Amino acid sequence: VGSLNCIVAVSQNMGIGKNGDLPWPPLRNEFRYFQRMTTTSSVEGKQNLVIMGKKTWFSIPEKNRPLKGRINLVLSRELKEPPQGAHFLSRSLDDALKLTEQPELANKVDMVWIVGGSSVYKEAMNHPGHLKLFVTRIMQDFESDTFFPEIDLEKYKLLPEYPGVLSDVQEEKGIKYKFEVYEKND
Ligand SMILES: NC(=O)C1=CN([C@@H]2O[C@H](COP(=O)(O)OP(=O)(O)OC[C@H]3O[C@@H](n4cnc5c(N)ncnc54)[C@H](OP(=O)(O)O)[C@@H]3O)[C@@H](O)[C@H]2O)C=CC1
Ligand SMILES: [C]C1=NC([N])=NC([N])=C1[C]C1234B567B89%10B%11%12%13B85%14B%1158B%12%11%15B%139%12B%1061B%12%112C5%153B%14874
Repeated sequence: VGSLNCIVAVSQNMGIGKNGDLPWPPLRNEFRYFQRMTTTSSVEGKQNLVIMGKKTWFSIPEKNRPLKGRINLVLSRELKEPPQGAHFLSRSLDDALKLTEQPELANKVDMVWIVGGSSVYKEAMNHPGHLKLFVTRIMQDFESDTFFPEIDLEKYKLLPEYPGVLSDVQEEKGIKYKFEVYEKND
């Protein structure tokens, strides 16, 4: 796999989770952005792959698992088989990426999207090669118990814009946020 993508929503104090859920109230269009970005592929015959940790998997409501229209892969060192509803299980990101090139998935996967949590982001962000980070900056502090790792600006560049991503400040339920895209190349 020649490139990876991460996607996250983060508060001002770098929080991504609290008590197994989001630190802020649910933001519908922010969620719809996550859905659009991770689901959309114009390559006929293929789907995108979402990779996530075990806690992130169980944070998704049962009725919404697996994430529709995407191949769902869960990372765990302890499970022997995927959690019920998930399509695949791997012990590591690198193992996950090798799996996509074996016969079952060979001709089936377009984009790869890392969707959390902290440890999966940390690993992905240090993976060699081209990687983009789609980061929604929630422009307030929220009490959090799970945090997004620091973005290394020696490696990552804030892109000034990105096709299909809105540039202006957004607001839903009185909460301001903005969509950012970062990239590294080595
Ligand atoms: N705001 C946002 O964008 C997002 C928020 N969230 C929030 O974050 C929280 C969940 O995230 P977090 O607590 O960080 O947990 P994770 O989703 O990363 O799950 C942790 C578990 O996943 C497995 N795992 C994680 N990383 C790896 C690794 N790279 N290799 C192999 N296995 C791995 C391990 O399972 P095992 O013990 O079985 O080995 C580990 O104990 C929730 O509050 C959720 O709501 C989650 C995603 C994004
Ligand atoms: C709100 C959000 N927004 C962005 N831009 N990126 C994310 N990674 C998330 C966090 C999400 B959503 B969907 B489920 B649902 B649950 B699981 B899956 B995605 B993971 C958590 B919530």
